[PDB]
Amino acid sequence: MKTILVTGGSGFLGRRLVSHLSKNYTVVAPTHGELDLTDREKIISEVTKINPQIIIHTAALNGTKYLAEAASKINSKLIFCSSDQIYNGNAEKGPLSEDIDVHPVNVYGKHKLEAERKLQEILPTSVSLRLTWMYDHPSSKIPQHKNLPIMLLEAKEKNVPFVTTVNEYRAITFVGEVVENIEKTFELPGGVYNYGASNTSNSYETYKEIAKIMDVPENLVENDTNRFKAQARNISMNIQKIEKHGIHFSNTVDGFSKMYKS
Amino acid sequence: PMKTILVTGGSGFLGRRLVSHLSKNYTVVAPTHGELDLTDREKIISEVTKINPQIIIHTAAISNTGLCEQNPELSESINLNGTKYLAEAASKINSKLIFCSSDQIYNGNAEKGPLSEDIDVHPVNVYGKHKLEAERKLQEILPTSVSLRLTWMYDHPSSKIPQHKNLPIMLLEAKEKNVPFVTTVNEYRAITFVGEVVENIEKTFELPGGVYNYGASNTSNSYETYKEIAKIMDVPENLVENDTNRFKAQARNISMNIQKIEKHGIHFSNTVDGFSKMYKSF
Repeated sequence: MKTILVTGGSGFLGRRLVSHLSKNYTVVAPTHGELDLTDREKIISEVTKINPQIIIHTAALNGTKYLAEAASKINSKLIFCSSDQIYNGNAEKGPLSEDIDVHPVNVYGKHKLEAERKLQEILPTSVSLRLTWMYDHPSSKIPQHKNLPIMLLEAKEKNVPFVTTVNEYRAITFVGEVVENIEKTFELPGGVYNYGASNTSNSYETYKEIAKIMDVPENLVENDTNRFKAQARNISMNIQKIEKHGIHFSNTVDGFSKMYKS
Repeated sequence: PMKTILVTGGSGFLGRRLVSHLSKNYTVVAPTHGELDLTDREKIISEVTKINPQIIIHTAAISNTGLCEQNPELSESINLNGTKYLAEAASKINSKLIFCSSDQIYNGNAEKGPLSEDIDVHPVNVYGKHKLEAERKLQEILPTSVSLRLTWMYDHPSSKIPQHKNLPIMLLEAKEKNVPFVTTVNEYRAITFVGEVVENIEKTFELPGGVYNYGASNTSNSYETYKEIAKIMDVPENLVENDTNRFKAQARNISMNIQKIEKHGIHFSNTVDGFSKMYKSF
């Protein structure tokens, strides 16, 4: 049985991955205390002692550079969780491809892009997955942060409108479609891959459409057109590179009903 | 679907071992101290109610978050209260609660040999008193609850899963540090491999409510036990030290009699065989 190291096993995506990979794998999910990525040599030792054949990096500079080098001495396969936020500085239209030049405008986008770029340097075999904003079922038994469906529920519950805009093109993904597709990335050649649902409509129309399935009034979803006024934020991904390998994600609205009616 | 199980302290020593073992034939819900704060009665009742575990495995231990032996005197108070709250929540949904007790409840007995679960017990320290006092508050509230008196446990010295410094790791390092490990012949204590504890946990689910000794047996004292385990690991004998000053007045006999547990089909190897077994499988 192949052994897999998952960083941040207590986070949203980490616990789901460990609890899913625990079926047919030996999953080692160290804590922040048990594996602290600010210590170069401790990272080397644990990764050297654990000997994971695959490393899933989900936590959020130094931690990545040190963990990447540790994977590099043992010829390990590292899956880094990147973000669609790398595209937030792009002025183009439509689903973006992985070979387009990106210039993130905020801290989050620049740090994910720079962590992935240092990853390609150290260990070209490592795979970068550009993730979206994710969620589980509002009424899921597994803990989750305050994400999309949950915020639309509290717009109806608190009667406070949810503020979005038509100047953002964003896709949201169900965590399971990411959790149930994660094994396929292990065999993918090293590179950067868009990894999530697709979206052809803007966030106002997208969240308006999801508002009917959850039966919240449409008016509790607001279109603030002053946001992204200067340049619209288009982080809609083109996941066709990932589909040539057999990995498929349903689109934002379809993927939502699929899990919601279950 | 399949039966849903709640494990408290899923990041702790016994919690992680259980979650990764039970995630295989069950749906394991392991909230953090954040999502399952055991200091608030009502989130516990609400959270346990919306979760609906058919089985609740209590690891019963402060996450240390919210303390750091910096007010050791509330640990006793909140740790029975958390068990006290979970007992109501399990009782409110007719759930099966598996409580991790301790063999340290026997540390005040002057008898000799393996001790039984019906023994009159008079724990001498806070932890022995706290588990017995937690045991009795659980049985008051939820008679169906199963209390397992656990021992000091361990994983393989060179295991891939992180663990704190338990026996084998302390003996390896007596050799590395050249500093002897200090034990005594005035303590009769059993240690169990954690895997033999996790792979027997499903059998306790159908077990009638009560208190059960749940671990390895031991007929030898701690000096002889750790010497024999040190020889298997190739630590010299002289790195195991005999402090005759410990428990001089009354010897600490917490060796358990696992006769109740074998009658229900649950079997544990004795301390040294169980160590020799797991040391080799690696």
